[PDB]
Amino acid sequence: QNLKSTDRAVQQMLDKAKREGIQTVWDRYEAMKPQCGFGETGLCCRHCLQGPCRINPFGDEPKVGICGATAEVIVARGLDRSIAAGAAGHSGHAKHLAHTLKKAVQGKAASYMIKDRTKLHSIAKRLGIPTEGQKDEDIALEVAKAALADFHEKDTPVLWVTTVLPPSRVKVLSAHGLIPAGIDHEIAEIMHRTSMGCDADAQNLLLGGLRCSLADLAGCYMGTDLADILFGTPAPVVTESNLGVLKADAVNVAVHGHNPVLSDIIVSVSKEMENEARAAGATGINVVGICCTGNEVLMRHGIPACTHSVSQEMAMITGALDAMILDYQCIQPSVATIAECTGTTVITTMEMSKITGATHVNFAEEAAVENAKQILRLAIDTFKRRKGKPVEIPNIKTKVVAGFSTEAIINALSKLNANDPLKPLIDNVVNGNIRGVCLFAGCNNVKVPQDQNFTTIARKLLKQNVLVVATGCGAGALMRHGFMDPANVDELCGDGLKAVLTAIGEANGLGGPLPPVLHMGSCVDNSRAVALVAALANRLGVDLDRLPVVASAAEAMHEKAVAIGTWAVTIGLPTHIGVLPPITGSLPVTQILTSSVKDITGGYFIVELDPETAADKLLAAINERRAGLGLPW
Amino acid sequence: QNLKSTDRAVQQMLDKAKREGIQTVWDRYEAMKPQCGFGETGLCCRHCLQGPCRINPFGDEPKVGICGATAEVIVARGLDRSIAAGAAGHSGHAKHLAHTLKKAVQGKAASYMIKDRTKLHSIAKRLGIPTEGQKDEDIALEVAKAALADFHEKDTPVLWVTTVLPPSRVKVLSAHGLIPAGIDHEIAEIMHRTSMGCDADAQNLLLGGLRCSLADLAGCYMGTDLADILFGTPAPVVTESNLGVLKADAVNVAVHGHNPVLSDIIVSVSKEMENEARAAGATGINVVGICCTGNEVLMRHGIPACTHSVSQEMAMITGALDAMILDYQCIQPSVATIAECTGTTVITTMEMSKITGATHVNFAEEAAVENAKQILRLAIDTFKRRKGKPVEIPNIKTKVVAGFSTEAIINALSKLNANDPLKPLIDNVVNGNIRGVCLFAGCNNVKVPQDQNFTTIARKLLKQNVLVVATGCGAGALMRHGFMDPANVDELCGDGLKAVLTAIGEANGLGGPLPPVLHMGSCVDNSRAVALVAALANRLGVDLDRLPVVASAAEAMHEKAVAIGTWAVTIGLPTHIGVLPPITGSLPVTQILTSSVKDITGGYFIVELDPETAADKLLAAINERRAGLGLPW
Ligand code: SF4
Ligand code: SF4
Ligand code: FES
Ligand code: FES
Ligand SMILES: [Fe+3]
Ligand SMILES: [Fe+3]
Repeated sequence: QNLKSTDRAVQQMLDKAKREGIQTVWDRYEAMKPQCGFGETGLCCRHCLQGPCRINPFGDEPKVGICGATAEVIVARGLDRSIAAGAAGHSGHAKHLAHTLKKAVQGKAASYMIKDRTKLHSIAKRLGIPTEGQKDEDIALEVAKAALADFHEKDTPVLWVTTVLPPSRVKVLSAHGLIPAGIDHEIAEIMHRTSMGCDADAQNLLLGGLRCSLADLAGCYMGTDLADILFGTPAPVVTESNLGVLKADAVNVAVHGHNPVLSDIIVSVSKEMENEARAAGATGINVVGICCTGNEVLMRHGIPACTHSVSQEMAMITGALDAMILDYQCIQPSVATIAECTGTTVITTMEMSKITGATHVNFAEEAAVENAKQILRLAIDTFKRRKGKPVEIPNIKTKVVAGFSTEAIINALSKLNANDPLKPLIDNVVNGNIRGVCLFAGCNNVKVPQDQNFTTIARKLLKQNVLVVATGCGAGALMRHGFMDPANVDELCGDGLKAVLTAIGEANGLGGPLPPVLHMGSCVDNSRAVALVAALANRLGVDLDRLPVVASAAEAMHEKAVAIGTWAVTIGLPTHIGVLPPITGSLPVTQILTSSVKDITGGYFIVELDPETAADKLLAAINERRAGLGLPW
Repeated sequence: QNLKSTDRAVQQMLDKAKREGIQTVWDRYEAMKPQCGFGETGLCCRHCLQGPCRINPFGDEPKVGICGATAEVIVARGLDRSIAAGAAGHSGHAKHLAHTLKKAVQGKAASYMIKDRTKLHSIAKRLGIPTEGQKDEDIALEVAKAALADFHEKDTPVLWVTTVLPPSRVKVLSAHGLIPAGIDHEIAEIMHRTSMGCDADAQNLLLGGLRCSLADLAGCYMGTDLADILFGTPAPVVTESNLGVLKADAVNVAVHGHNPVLSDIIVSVSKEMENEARAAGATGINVVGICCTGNEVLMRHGIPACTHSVSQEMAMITGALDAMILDYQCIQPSVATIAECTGTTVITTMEMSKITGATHVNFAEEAAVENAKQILRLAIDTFKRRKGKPVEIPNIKTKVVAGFSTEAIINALSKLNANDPLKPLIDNVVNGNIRGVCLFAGCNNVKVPQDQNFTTIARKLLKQNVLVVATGCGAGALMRHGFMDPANVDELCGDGLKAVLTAIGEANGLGGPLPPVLHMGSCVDNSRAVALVAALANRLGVDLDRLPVVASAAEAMHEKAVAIGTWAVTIGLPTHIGVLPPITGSLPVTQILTSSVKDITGGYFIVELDPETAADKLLAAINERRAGLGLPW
C-alpha cells in the first residue's frame, strides 16, 4: 500500500478497505490500466459528431482530424477547455460569495456579516470605491456589485486582475492582448473558439488560454477577498491533521468541497448543538476538514484536517465518520456508494452539485442556521446508529501551524522592521539565507504515490534554504507529513532558512521558529501568494518575472489546477507540473508552453514527473533568477 | 462518389480532387476508421488528469471512472459540455451583433445603421422598452444594452427566453427550474458542474443542460433580432444554388462562416468595386455564399449559395474561387492547406478565429468599408494570377426561392385573411390539407452520404402533406436538390399541401405556388421557426407541446446543432436526430432524453439513423399530436 500512498493512516485504511471488499480510487485506477494513449497525449477530439477523432503520436494514419484539425490545434483546444472549466469552478465559487455578501448587507441573510471591516475598506480602496463618509453596508454593497460586474463585459477590464498586479505586469499583459474582459465572457469565448471550425492556430488558441487563466486568477482573488470580508482574514493558528483527529466518542462531521459560505456556519452552529449531541450519547460534535473547505475552516478556526484529495474515501473506512457535508468540486462521487457500506450520511447542499444516492438538503444563505441544524441532526442520528459498533481510527496525526495569510506574513515580518515589513525578507534573499520562494499548489493524483512528489521536492528545496509556502492539497500533503510542525525545523531546513524562521518566530514571541512550510490557505488562496509576490515586486521596482519565485503543482489533477498553473506562468513564474498534462502529442504546443511563452510573459512550464529531477529544475530556475538580479547563488 | 455525396456537383469535384491528389474530408474520414467506440458511445472522460477514463459498453472492467463517475454521469457531463459549447458559439455571434448595433448608434461605426425601424420598435415593445417620444438611436441603444444584459445575472431572467415563448410555456419551464439566469452565466455553470467532483446525478445534470439549451435559444433569437434591425428583415427572394453559380470570368468571392456584420458589408462594397474588378480583366465581383453567412446574404440580398457544410472544400477544387472570406464556426481548417493547391486566398477576419497558413485581415466594424476593400483587393489580385488557367466549374445549379422570415410568412398568409393571418394555416391543418409542420435544421455529417437523410425524409413528409420549413445547412441540402423551386411542387407535394401552397402563391400574385420547402434562414434563424410556432400556440390558446410540429436535425454535426436539438425538446417538440449523439453508452440517459423528458417539457428526442424509418417516426409524432387535438389523421 506504500505504492499507493505515503500516508501511514491511509495505508492502514487501505488494508481495512481491502479485507472488507470496499473498492477504492486506487482499485478503480488499476482497473483502468492501460489507459488510452490518444487521450494521455492529447491527440483525441470529440468536439463534433463526426468524431471521435484521434491522431497517432507516431507512425501512419490517422495523422489529422476529419475536419482538418492538426495535432497542434487539437491539443491546444483541449487544453483551453480545461482552463475554461477551471476558471468556471472558481467563477461559481467567487460568485456564490459575492451573492452571499450582497444578501447579508441587504438584510436578507442575517447569519452572515462583515467580520473584517479593515479588509473591506482596503478592497474598496484598491478598486477605487469611496469609503469616507459611507456606511460599511453601502461600501460592501458596492464591493459586491463590483465583484459581480467583473463577470461580464463593461467599460473597464476585470478589476480583480488589473488592480492586483503591478502596473508594469498589467502593461506586458495588455500589450499581448491578455487582460480578460469579463470572467464568464472569457469562459464562453474559449468554448466558442475551440468549437468545430473556429480557431485553428496553436499560438492564437494558447494566447486565449492565457487570458482565460487570468479570468481564473480573478475568481480566485475575488473568492479570497470576499471570504475574508465575511469570515475573517486568517492569522496564525495551531491544530492537527490526519485521520487520528477523528474521535470515536464524538459525532464526527466532515466538511468537504469548497465554499466557506457553508463550512463556516457548520462550524459555529455545531458549537451551539453540543448539548443536543451529548443528549444523544456523544461527547460533542467534532467537525473535521477535507479538501479546500477544510482548509478554509482550518485557516480561520483551527478546525483539524482529516484528509485530502485522493485519500478522501479513507475517512469513511474508519467507521467513525457520521456525516460528510458537501458543496462542490473535488468530491469523488464514489463517496455516495461507500457510505452504504460504512454508515456515513453523505449530504449534498448545492443545487448544481448532487450525487445519486446521497441525501440532499438545500442550503440557502437566507436560512443558513436552520439548514445547518437540519444537517447536523442527521449526523447525530447517524452517530446513535453506530452505538457499540467498533471503529478503526488510525492513531496517527501531526501538529499543524497554519493561518499564514499575506496580512499575517507581513505582520510577522513587521516585528523585525515595523515600517518596511518586506525588507527583512528581501535582506535575507540578498544575503542568501533565503535562496528563493516556492509555492506548492494543487492536488494529489492517483497516478503518483500520494504525497511523494510534494515531500520529495519540498525536502530538497528546504535543505537549499528555499522559503516554501503551500495551499490546497499541496498544503494538505505537507501538513500530514509534519512540514507545518516547527519541531521539525532542525531536521528539514538549511542553516540559513532556519536562521530566518527562528529570527521571525523569536520576534513574534514564540520562543521558537515559524514552521518549515507556511500554509497560505485554500486553492483560491493561491491568490494570497500572488498578493505577496506582487507586493515584493512593487517594493523592489521590478516585475514578477525577475523575482526568484517558482510554483509547483507537483501532483496535479483537477481542471482548476491546470488553470492555476497557467496563470502562474502568465504572471511570470517558472511553474512545475509533476503529472503529464495532455500536451505531449504536439511538440509545437509543448515548445510554446515550456519555452517560447518565456518571451511573452516571462513564465514557463517545467514538465517533470521525476521529483528529484523536478527539484533540481526548480532550483535552477530560482538560481537563474538570482543571477539575473546580480546575486550570488 | 455517390456513397460520399448525393450532390452531382460535389461528385464531379470529388473526381477532380482524387486525380489531383488533394485530400478531402471524406478521405480524412476513411483514414480515421474504425473510430473509437468509447467516444462514439459517450463512455470516455478526460475531465481531469487522472484520466483518460473509459467504460466498456458491455463486458468486464473498466465499469466506472477512476473518481467513481458512473456511465450515467460521464455521458451526461459530456453532453452538457457540448450544449454549453453550442450556446457559446451563439453567445459570440449575438454579442458581436449587439456591440455592432451599439457602436452604430453611438456614431462609432457609420457603415452600419438601423435598416428595419419597424423591427426595432417591435423588439423594444416586446422587451418593455418605451418608444413613444424617443429617438430611434436611443431605442436602439436601450435594445443593445438589454441584449448585453442578458449575458449575466440581473434582477430579471434572460428576456430573450421569457419574452419570446408564451406565458404558459414559461410557467412550465420555471416550475422545473429551467429558465436561464444569464447566457454566459449558464455556460460557465455547465463547465463548473461537469468538472471533476461536482454534479454526479444524471437527472440533475440533464436539467442543467436543458436550461443551458435555452441560453442557446436566447442567443439565436437575439442574433436574428439584431441582424434584422441592422441588415433588414428577409422577404421573398429568387436566386440560385450549387457550384454552377461560380463564374470563370468573374472574381469569385465566397463569404463563409456566420456573422452578417461581415458578409453584409462585403456584399455592398463589392458592388462599388465592380469597375476596379473590370480594370483587372474580370466581369465584376461575384459574391457567393457558403454555410450560414451565405444563408444570411441569400435571405436578405439573393446572393447565390455555392455550397454548404461537409462539401465546402469542393468550391476551391473548381480552380475558380479567388477568395474565401471567413469569420467563425463550421470552417474546415483544411481550407488553409487546400488553398495552396487551388490558388484560393483564404482570409480570416476575427481575432478569436485564425487558421495557420491563412492571411489575416482584422475586420473592425469601425472601419468595415476600408477593411472590406483591402480584402476584396486581395481577391482581385488572385483572379489576375489565374488568367489563362482552365477551371472546372460543374455546370450544375438549382433555382431557389427563399426569404421566408416569419414576418414574410405572416404577410403571405395575410393575403388570404388580412386581420387573422394565422387562421388560413390553422384552417388547413384542421381540414387535413396540412398534416403538420416539420423544421429541418443543422448540418451535413461525413458519416452520412451528403444530403441523403434530408431529402429522403423530406420527400416522404411532403407526400403526406407536411408543411416543411428549413434553416442552415438543412436548407442548403434541400435547396441544392430543387426543394426550393416551385416548379417541383407537382412532383414533390401531396395534393392537400399543393392546394395550400398554390392558394397562398396565387393570392400573392405569383401565378404559381410557394416552393415545396420554406427557407427560414440561417441557424440562428431557427429562432424564426420558434416565433412562428409560438404565434400559432398563442393564437390557439395551447402550449407548443400540443401542436403538430416536429424538428429534424437529420445529419447533425456541430455542438451548435446539439444545443438547437436540445432546446427544440425543451420548448416542447418531438426532435429527430439522424446521427448518433454520444449517449448510447448509458441507457438511463438515453431513456431520459427519448422518453421521460416528455413528462418535463412535452418534447423528446427521436434517435434514428435510417431515414425512411425516421420519416415514419416523425409522421407518427405529428399524427399523435393531431389526435391529441381531436383531429383526423
Ligand atoms: S472538431 Fe474536427 S477533429 Fe474534432 S471531432 Fe469534429 S471533425 Fe474530428
Ligand atoms: S473526472 Fe473522473 S471519470 Fe473523468 S477523467 Fe477524472 S477520474 Fe476519470
Ligand atoms: S481515443 Fe481514447 S481518449 Fe479518445
Ligand atoms: S478512449 Fe477513445 S474517445 Fe477516449
Ligand atoms: Fe480545492
Ligand atoms: Fe451555421
